[PDB]
Amino acid sequence: GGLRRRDLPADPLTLFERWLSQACEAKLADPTAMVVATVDEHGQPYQRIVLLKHYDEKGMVFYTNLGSRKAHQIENNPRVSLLFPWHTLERQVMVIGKAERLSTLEVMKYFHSRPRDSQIGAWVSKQSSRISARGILESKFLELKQKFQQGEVPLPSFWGGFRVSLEQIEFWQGGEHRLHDRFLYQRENDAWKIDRLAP
Amino acid sequence: GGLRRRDLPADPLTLFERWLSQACEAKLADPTAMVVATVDEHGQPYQRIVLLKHYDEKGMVFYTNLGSRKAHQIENNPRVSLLFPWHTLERQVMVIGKAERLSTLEVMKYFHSRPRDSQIGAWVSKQSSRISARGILESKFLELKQKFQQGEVPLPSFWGGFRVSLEQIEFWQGGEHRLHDRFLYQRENDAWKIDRLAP
Ligand SMILES: Cc1cc2nc3c(=O)[nH]c(=O)nc-3n(C[C@H](O)[C@H](O)[C@H](O)COP(=O)(O)O)c2cc1C
Ligand SMILES: Cc1cc2nc3c(=O)[nH]c(=O)nc-3n(C[C@H](O)[C@H](O)[C@H](O)COP(=O)(O)O)c2cc1C
Repeated sequence: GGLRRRDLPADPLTLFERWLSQACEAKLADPTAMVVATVDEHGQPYQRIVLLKHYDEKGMVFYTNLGSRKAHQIENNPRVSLLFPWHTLERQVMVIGKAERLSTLEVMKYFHSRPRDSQIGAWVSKQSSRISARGILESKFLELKQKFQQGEVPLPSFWGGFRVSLEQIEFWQGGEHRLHDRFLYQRENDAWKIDRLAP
Repeated sequence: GGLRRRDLPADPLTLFERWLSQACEAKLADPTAMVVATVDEHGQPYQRIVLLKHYDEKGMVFYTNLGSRKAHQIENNPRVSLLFPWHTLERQVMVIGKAERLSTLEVMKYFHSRPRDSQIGAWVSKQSSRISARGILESKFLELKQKFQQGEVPLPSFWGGFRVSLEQIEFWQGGEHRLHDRFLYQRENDAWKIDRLAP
């Protein structure tokens, strides 16, 4: 039935929650997978996929290695863009905001709530650095996989997370006659301003 | 069998061609769909999906409306990133380069080789501008769909294309034990330098 303004919820997260729910129901691979774009010191954008782990009015959260390229880029420029590649369902959601670091209390909590093999793998790689061979990863994994025995596997000091604020949330949905529906929610004065955008 | 350096082709496009071919064979929705990231005058990155239409050593090509936000952003900062969200196949390909405008000869050629209903739709929308109602699109479409009769449908002066140069091409492929394989090809002195990156 297309996407009409009169049917839009006041809070964009209500629409996002609905769409995310429908993506899970349609069994898309990694429905929480989103492409995060950051920008380096030279004005060059970079992209990579990460998984959305939690979200609310304060923003969308993902975890990563603090020595990674995306982390170094965010430290120099906190402005990021997030895009949910849901084109298989003829949809896209894009979020614009600032990335802020999570506290260790938050990171520890989430970290110890995930499968133990994932807790162990977080220790393995010096994410994004050049390495001379795959073997380096394999050896370290074997070492950690035994040195820990997985007693409770501690939080690496280089593991962290970012919360991206919700400054703008844009929805795209395939439309009849290829006349696609686009709505931009823009945070303005403690409220959301909504505008339809030409496709 | 994982991705080992000894098996990598000298030209990254050889690997890309192979992966793209396998994505089509696996019937992924829009295998040519890629997320293009651009940056505005304030250092804010923006993203949206577009379709890869052609590619060779000079770069990857997509078409769009010249009055769109991505076009305005490229005019101020030609640095872009392209990402193929092929995670359903446990893969990602990211391309870093500069976007350059295509000539009208090239644009006309491609434009007149695509279905006539798509040629007509290109005229409809003032892409990315705020519009007060969906009806604006519908009325214009009806008008154009009859004013043209589709005789041969002319090229809109505001329709164009960009070719993104190949400065860096990065491949990501899911690995055993979640130890993913990443290879970065970087254009250096008329050649490609290849490095494995930690996951
Ligand atoms: C489906 C999927 C989910 C991923 N999730 C994460 C994640 O949540 N955090 C992370 O650090 N990397 C994740 N990655 C790997 C990133 O895409 C990227 O390879 C890595 O974070 C290093 O990026 P960087 O070098 O730009 O910093 C994921 C990859 C795929 C394909
Ligand atoms: C699968 C898919 C393919 C698309 N292909 C194109 C394209 O090739 N060119 C284009 O201008 N927009 C395309 N779009 C629409 C863009 O994502 C975006 O809505 C539009 O270009 C305006 O972006 P901008 O406002 O950032 O400039 C596509 C959307 C989807 C979901």
